Amino acid sequence: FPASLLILNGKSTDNLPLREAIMLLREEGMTIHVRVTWEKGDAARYVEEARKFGVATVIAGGGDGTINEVSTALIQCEGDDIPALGILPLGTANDFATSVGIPEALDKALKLAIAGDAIAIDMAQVNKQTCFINMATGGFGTIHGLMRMDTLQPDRCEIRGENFHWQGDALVIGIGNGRQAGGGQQLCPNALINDGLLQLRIFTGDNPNIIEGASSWFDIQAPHDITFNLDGEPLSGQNFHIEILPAALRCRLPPDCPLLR
Repeated sequence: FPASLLILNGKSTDNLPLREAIMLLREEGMTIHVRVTWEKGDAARYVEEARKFGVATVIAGGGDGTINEVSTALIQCEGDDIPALGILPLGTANDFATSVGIPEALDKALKLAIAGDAIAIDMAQVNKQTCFINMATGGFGTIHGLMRMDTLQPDRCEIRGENFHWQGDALVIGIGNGRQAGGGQQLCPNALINDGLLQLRIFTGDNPNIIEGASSWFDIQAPHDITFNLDGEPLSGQNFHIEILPAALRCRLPPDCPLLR
């Protein structure tokens, strides 16, 4: 039986079913450590702790943000027995988990997350620092839950990647590892998380209105600040280098997964 440590996002705690689901399995003979996060940096600590135990999987119990905190710490482990990632959709939206088709049924999800066949997948990383496993969307702000932003105005940027170059004013920039952002509409409907490419969609104005591209990297510059929402995390600035970390971690994913080549 493979050991697991589950990292619960502080919000999604209270959930009698999950508690009872963890009991059932623990006595069926599975080790499932649990750890609850209170804030940024907690994820990494409990990942480190998972490594101590030599656990098989670390399971992100959360929405996209918790999945990133766990992933980012995963993909910055030194060494040899890095745990895989497993996912339990416990955010308020779970765009990433829905789109890889993590089971809605709570017990089956655990079952996948603990026993599933792990498969190497890509992470995206911004300015050799912040990471994201799903979607980056960018705007000139300061629309709605459409991307944690409120005033959206078109403004100059220049963007480049392998045999890709573009310059103009733009309203939204979606660079995806996955298909669907917050809410759950396809910004990059053909993304795969194992092709080693980011998908780029530039929304011009307010088909010539959308420019598209696919590259293992994109540089973005703008004279005024761009506001990127990276799987919930905000990042502002005039220079972004977004690069794929190909095959950076192993995820327990269901067999048919829609986002695998």
